Amino acid sequence: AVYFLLLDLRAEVDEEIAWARRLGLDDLVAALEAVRALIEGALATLESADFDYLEFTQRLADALSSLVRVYDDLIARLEEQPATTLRRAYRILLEYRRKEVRELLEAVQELRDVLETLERLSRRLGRPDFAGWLVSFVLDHYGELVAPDILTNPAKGFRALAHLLRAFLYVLLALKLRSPDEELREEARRAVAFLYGEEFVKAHSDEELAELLLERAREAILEAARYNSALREEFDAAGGPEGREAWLERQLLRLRGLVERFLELWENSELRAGPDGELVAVPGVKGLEIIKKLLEEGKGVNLALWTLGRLLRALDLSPEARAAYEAALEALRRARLQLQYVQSERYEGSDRERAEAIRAAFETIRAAAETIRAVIEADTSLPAELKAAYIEVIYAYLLQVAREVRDALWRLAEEILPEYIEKFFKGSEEEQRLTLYELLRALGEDYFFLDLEKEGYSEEELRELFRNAKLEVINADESGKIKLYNLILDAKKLNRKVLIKITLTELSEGSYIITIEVFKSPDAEIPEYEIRVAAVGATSEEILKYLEELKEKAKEGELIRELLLLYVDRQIAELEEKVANADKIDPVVARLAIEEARARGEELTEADVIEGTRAGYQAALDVLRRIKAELEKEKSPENPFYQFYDKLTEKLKEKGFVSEEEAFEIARETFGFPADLPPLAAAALRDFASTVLTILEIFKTAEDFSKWYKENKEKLIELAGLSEEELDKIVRKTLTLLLEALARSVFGSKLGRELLNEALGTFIKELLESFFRTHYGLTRGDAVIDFDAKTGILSLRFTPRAYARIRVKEYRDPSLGEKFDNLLDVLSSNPSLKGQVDRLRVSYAFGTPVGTTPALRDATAEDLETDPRLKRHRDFIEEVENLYAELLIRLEEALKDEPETVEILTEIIGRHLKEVIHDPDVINALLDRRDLSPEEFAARARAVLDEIIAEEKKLQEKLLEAVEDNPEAKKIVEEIFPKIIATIERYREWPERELAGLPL
Repeated sequence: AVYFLLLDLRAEVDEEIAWARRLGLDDLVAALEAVRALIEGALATLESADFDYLEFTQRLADALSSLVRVYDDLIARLEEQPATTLRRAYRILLEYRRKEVRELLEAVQELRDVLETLERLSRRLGRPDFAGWLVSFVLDHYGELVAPDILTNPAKGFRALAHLLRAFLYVLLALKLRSPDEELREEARRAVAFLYGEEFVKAHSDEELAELLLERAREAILEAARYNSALREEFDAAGGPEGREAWLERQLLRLRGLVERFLELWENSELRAGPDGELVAVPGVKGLEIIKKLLEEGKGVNLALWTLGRLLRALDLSPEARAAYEAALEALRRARLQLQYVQSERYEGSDRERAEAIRAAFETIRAAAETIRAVIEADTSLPAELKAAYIEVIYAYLLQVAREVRDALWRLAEEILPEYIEKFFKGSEEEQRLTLYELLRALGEDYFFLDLEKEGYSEEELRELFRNAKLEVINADESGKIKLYNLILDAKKLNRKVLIKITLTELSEGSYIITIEVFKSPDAEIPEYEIRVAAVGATSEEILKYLEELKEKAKEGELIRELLLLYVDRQIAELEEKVANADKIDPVVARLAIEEARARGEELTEADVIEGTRAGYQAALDVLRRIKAELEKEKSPENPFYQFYDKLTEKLKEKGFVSEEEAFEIARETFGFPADLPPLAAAALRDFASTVLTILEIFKTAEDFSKWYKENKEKLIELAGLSEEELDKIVRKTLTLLLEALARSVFGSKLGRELLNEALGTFIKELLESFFRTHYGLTRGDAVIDFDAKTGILSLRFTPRAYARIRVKEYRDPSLGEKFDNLLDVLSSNPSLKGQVDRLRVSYAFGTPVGTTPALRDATAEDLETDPRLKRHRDFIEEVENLYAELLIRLEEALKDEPETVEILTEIIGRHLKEVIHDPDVINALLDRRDLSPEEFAARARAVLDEIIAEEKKLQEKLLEAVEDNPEAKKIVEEIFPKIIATIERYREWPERELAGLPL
């Protein structure tokens, strides 16, 4: 985000102020405090009720420019006046920091230029607010792509955003040129004339202009792919000019669809007179419907907040009401940022405080939303339909916030539950109902509460309704291990009943397993609401025994049968719901289908396409119902499903890894389906096979984890630096996630795979973080772990100071490296962690992300011992790093009287290592050689090595000038640096003929 970037800038300014105070420069603390004030002003303008993109970028650019000027003044004061060793070391560090800040400022200025161009273009056309809507739409549809870069490397994110905005504008103009409407063509012609001049537009036809603008869009998309990490990885994953052209065509098609949707949204908005007479645009019914559909899918928060702000600025109200609404919007934005803060890793409080803060933030958001709702309802200047659309948008936003809060509270359920568990086992019937109500409130079933509150039910009415509900307890067995409680909640106005089932499996005294299931109706078998499973106060051994018992019980095929029946019933209900809306076909979707059908050169009416789609849907529904009827049949040796399941189990036992395609082929062969089936039936069969495979893999993973943990508990305790409680807690979290995945697999294979990968990644991440924090004493923020659940990719980062300190400690004692290798081997002994462990091994060995280098994507931990070139590169890096570690230790010994000086030297050398050697360009040049002649590759490698030598010489000159006063430091530098130069030259001067590895 931008909040964390501004926080980091403010922290850097504070450190700068402290260092300035230390050295005695009291004449620049005023300028540094002014810079801090500017940064605080930017932080405040994020959270305001009149947030503007151009103004915010201008403020950020001004703050960065002021910081650069202050760095210039500090450096000038440092050289021009007499100085000592500490001052010159701080001088070099200041130069590095100023370089970084200047690069970030250049990126921000580029983004500001793009926004200014859009602003001027919108202003000339006479239709203001165009830039705001365009930027909000682009942000909504590309935040998930841009935000990670801003988190890691802000300049790349800013440049990618600018290029994507340019591409969006060009595609929009190209589409507007070819519109049949004359006014739209005239407006697009005016825009093109403004962009390129009267002469360029007066000598070209419309189709030529459209093609030129589409080519410009292609160039902008290519630039964005160049400057964006995810897009670059996707671009390199294709390979071949044909694949690249296909990728560009798909990108253009997606962008064209987005631009058509934006045009549909924009063409409905109309001008309404503002308080000062300025013409301001507010969306119609269809625009708000589009925004609500976006909000129901997890997007559209930017567009909704901008819509509310524009409604604020487009209404005439009394001063008190307008002030209240503005304050409500300010509080909404502030509490949103606070919630993102508390859910992050920067929070340092305990679990109870975290849950309390989450609840308080949600309460503030809800109160602000209620105030906005009351302000909207009080005004009577709008028709009923628009008001209803606005209230529905607010409802959707609050529902999304409620879902996030509920997920966080269910994550903290392990700490929330035990008090309510004891009270619920230690109470009477009325006390049981009170405990159930309070437990449901604490876990935040705010989605269901909001669904109740849609009709306007009050809190007191809800409390009375819950107090008058009917509760009955069922004893499954005489031993009383499993207890089932059924609760009925009825709605008088909606004429609906809600069923809640809670199962309490009492493993022992103080250990329980809770499964909370909510049904839309008691007569409906499919749970519309999710099924949640949590473990409270149960040790790892008890959970593992429970999992083994569950697998044994499901071996006979009952639980799997019920799960598959639930999944099939949900699929059938979804298909019926989709079919029932055949008369409500979206005109845009129908137009797209017609265009795609007619693009093949065949003049075919829509009737044939509709008939084909209906036949495909009918075939899919028929085969799904055939499968459902087959499942409901009694168990028999002649049942094909049992034979298919047995064959799949045997294949998993023997091989251990069967792809979804192979399972689908086996299912088709067993059922004998024709090869020329419609795509929908094949897709449904593939989904069924994927779900079965996912459940079988979950069971196999549980068994393997049980075995491996039972064998390596002691080794994990010894190596990870964990006590019994810590490792027990980690394993409890992993096994609870596994149980939740097994229970939620009925929603599809995607969710099950996501949750399984999340569990394994969390386990590995916690183990690694504990190992680093224990054996190196690093601060909690020095070593960070980034994990993506969607792709299952695990990374590693180190701050330059932490990296240099790690290298120094490892040089002082190799036992830390031996311990890390032993821990990685022990983790890799698990069959279910081998791939991630190998990828992490490669990433740690090279220090750069695997995605950035396509050559290392397929490399495993074994490949580092087979390819001579890879081992040569690794040895080069190891030798250089050892040389710098030796230099750092020698300089620390020679300057034992100045801890600050050695600290700053450590920072300098860490930054040098990060910037010069570990940049991905060198690795790409020296490893990636696809479709290049040998002479050009050799010349490029020699150029890179010469650049490295030049940078090393420059650093040598800087350091030698820095410590000219101290003799011992001079001798140490003169002894060490020529060794690095000679090593790099020897690596360069040695011919690469033998390292090529070409067979004779």
